[PDB]
Amino acid sequence: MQFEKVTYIAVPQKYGQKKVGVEEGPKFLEKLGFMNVLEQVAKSVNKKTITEPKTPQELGVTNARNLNEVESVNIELRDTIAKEYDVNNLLINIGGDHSIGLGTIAGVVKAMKPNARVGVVWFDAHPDMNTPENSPSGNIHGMPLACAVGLGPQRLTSIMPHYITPKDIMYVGIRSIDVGEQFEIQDKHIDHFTAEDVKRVGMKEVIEAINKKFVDYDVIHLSFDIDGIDPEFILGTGTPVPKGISLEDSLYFMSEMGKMKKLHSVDIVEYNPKIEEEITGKNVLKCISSLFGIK
Amino acid sequence: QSMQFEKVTYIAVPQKYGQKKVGVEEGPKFLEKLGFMNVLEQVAKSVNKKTITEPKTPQELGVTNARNLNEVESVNIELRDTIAKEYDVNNLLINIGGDHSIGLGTIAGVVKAMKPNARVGVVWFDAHPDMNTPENSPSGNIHGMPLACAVGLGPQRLTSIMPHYITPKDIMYVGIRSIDVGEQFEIQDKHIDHFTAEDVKRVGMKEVIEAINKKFVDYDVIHLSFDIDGIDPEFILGTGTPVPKGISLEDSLYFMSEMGKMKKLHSVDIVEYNPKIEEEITGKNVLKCISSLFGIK
Ligand SMILES: N=C(NO)NCCC[C@H](N)C(=O)O
Ligand SMILES: N=C(NO)NCCC[C@H](N)C(=O)O
Ligand SMILES: [Mn+2]
Ligand SMILES: [Mn+2]
Ligand SMILES: [Mn+2]
Ligand SMILES: [Mn+2]
Repeated sequence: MQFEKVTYIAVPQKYGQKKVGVEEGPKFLEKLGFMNVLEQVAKSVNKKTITEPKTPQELGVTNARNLNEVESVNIELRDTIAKEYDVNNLLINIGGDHSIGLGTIAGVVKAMKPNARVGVVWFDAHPDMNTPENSPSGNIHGMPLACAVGLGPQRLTSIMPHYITPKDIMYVGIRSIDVGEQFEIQDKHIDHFTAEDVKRVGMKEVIEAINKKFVDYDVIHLSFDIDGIDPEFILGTGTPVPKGISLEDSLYFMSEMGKMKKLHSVDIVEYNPKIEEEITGKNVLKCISSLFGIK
Repeated sequence: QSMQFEKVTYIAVPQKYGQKKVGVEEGPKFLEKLGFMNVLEQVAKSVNKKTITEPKTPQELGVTNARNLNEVESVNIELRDTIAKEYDVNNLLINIGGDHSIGLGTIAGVVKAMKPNARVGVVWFDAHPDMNTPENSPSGNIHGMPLACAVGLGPQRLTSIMPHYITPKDIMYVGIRSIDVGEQFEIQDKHIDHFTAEDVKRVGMKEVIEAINKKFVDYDVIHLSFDIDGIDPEFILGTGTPVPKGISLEDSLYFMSEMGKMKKLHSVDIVEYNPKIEEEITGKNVLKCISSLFGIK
């Protein structure tokens, strides 16, 4: 039950937010042995590197910071995924900030027929459903799921071949929610477990709910923001939020997601090794290992 | 910088069975730890990595003329066949070892990838000629035999890995300085082209490169097999058989830079890094050599 190949896309993207270092996520996971983890799962790894923009960061007040760089990266990412996505193998995107989630989901959508049903599990402290009109920061990493459902600037929403819908989303771990996001979650009845919910009901129930929700879907895509995890375990990340998912629960979650036959693509985002390298990187590699059944 | 390809093929070859020390099978893993993939990122947006199966059997540590023959055979066959599929005259293939017994598989693979009438040139950068046979080997370690096997001198199970043999006229040695009785015989009897490390010091690496360019004009492709113990032990400590009075790091970097400019070079082996002997100084100097090959300083 081993794969013929893993497609590994490194996405050195920082322009969805303001802190330097998140673009070196892939390079530092490699340093800590990511390729050796992939070696236990496939003899062939096809690595792709998305071009890193090199322009000066826009660090002032704006409603949509460094839109050119988020657009260019997400388009390249979408088109690379569209070509490499394969229901018999595994695709792993390593970020980079969570603005790349627009590109990853667009790419899965592009790879499938127009009538396909694509499910998204979004493991995160944040719903990432703000727009430039309500964003508290102007940081596009807080907007990708809004763009994916068609709420956002044209330059970004048009990256989607067509929109997913709020019924396609399952949140896991959310706990830092803005006014506009609370409105969307309640108004559109978006399925979710907050971190408190997880603590109360257990991760076994979360997995059962995911299995039931996506039973009639064609594929599932997992987008795993490491800041979903409690900051005791994950320090090297730009927006840590207390009272997160335990590492034990996160490993179980990844292990169970990895057994889902409809899952063929996973994003691992928001590792900033310049904030903290070793404890964080090693816990990230545990999560990835657990996804693959290693540990 | 300098070198851009559509793709690099990277084959990790975790082979220790050509010799007796543990750790040389972890060469690839430790070069990755030190940033090998980031080096490849400067050269291509696509890297196709393959990993050759690591055997897990006990090392054969008694008296024999050809130690762990099953494990060297198995790895070299898989290596040959993987290279045969991925070898490409418009891109680059890099095999990271692992001990030098893998040089039989790498050369066989280049030969298999080409037409049966192709002329394949080999530059062998090494302290050792690696042209012993089981009958004259002082150790029974197959890492000292691959070039003998490639020219058809060796046990059938290894020589038959070659689709056809290369000949001693196809070889250029650089850096050789530790030579056994049987290797000295082959070098002088077959007039094998070489520069010893002392030769290099006397004539300069510029002359070595010119001789390589001139020799391989008649050939279709060149394959470089780079044993890090060619380099002086001041710079390369993490290796199983270090030999003093080696090629300077400066000359080795120049050598790699110039090899990388050769249009006929489409495949390179980097062998004999044993990080369990010494990890950091060695690994970082190995990555400099690889970087220089690609034009990065
Ligand atoms: N770490 C990222 N993605 O999960 N956080 C994004 C949202 C932070 C905050 N809600 C904002 O829009 O500024
Ligand atoms: N370091 C490796 N690859 O060059 N081999 C060295 C062999 C030493 C000696 N000639 C022997 O056959 O045992
Ligand atoms: Mn996120
Ligand atoms: Mn987040
Ligand atoms: Mn050698
Ligand atoms: Mn040697």
